[PDB]
Amino acid sequence: MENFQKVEKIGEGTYGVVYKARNKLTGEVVALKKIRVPSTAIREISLLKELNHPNIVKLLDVIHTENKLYLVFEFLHQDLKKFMDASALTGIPLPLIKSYLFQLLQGLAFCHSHRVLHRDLKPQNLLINTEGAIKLADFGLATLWYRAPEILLGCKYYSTAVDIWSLGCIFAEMVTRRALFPGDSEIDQLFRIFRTLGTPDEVVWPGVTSMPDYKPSFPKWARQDFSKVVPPLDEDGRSLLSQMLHYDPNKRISAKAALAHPFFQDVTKPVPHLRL
Ligand SMILES: Brc1cnc2c(NCc3cncnc3)cc(-c3ccccc3)cn12
Repeated sequence: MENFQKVEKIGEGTYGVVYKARNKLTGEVVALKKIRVPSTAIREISLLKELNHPNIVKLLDVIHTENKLYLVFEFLHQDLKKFMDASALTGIPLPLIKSYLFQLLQGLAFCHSHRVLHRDLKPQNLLINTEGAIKLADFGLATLWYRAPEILLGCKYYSTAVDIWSLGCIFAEMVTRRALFPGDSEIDQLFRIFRTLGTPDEVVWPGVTSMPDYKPSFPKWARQDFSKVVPPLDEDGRSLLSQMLHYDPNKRISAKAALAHPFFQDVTKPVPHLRL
């Protein structure tokens, strides 16, 4: 760690704090995550080091010293949460929303093909640069707003589909400029989802009633139309969103399939206006 000069804290990760730092030697500016060691964690983290893709934040180095664990990542200047707040008056242009969604799906498709899940996607961990790129941060390391219903209902062996759900929630949020399901407790999160998408049943989600935390006593709400949920998103966008928000994880669209959706027929790569 003495090889690094901390510049400033850039947030509080799930395991440790993240700092912008300078490699006293190389001169490199990086993001340093201090975790906060199990041999299994060491080995697992080491494998993530080989998982390289344009839309995944590069894990540069893993430093286990003093029985301490630091993760050195490439540094990006802004995150999507800040960008969304900055764009709150006018909203992010549709072409940029589409480009970002497309890139994130490419990132997920890659991770998922390698059997790596994110599990905790949220705007704060989607990082952007001046070139119009967006990257997933914290993939494989593992607010309730983005949590998939199967996680809330106590499924222990959830799948890659949880990331598609989180990303669909983020897509909606970019479009409307409001969080889709801003729950403040696990039950409030679940019920917010039910109020909008309808209380799930065996018809739309076989096996739902046998899940660990399902209760027959859950209120039965009817489903709302997406036209009410994400105006003014066009029919291609609404159709994709609906697929990303399917209750049954086995029915939910995969990242790979989503990339082929008609919504992306006219995708481009615009450059955002960033104030750093
Ligand atoms: Br790896 C990594 C590489 N760059 C970031 C980064 N940069 C955005 C930023 C830059 N300067 C100041 N504030 C934010 C934020 C977070 C992060 C922050 C909070 C939670 C999760 C991830 C992780 N990062």
